[PDB]
Amino acid sequence: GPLGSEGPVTVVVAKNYNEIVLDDTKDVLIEFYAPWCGHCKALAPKYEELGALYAKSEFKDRVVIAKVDATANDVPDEIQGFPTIKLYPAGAKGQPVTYSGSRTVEDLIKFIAENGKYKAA
Repeated sequence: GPLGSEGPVTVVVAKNYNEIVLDDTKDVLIEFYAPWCGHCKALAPKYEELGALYAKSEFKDRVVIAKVDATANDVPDEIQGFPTIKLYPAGAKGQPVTYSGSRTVEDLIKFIAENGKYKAA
C-alpha cells in the first residue's frame, strides 16, 4: 500500500518514544537531540540516509532509525551527555545501548548490528 511521505527516520518524541522506540517489534535506534544542537545537524545526514534506507530498503519492517527531541520532549530517562543515542533492541528494550552519537553511518550499521538483536548489518 502507501509508502513514503516526509522524513525517513521516525522522529519519535518522548510522548511516543515508549510506543515507537520502545517497541519490541524491531530494533529501534533513538538519537536524542535538540534544534540548536550542531551535532545532530551533522548526524541527520546519516539519519536520513540510514533511516531512509532502513525504512525503504530491506529492513523497513525491521530495525528502524528513531529520534527524539531531548529538549522539546520530557523523556523518562536522564541524560548526562547531550545528545545521546540509545538503541532499543527487539528484546532488550529495558537496557538499550545508550550512546553519545557520532558523525558516521558505518558505526551505526555496526551499532544496531552489534547492539541490536536483529543484527541489522
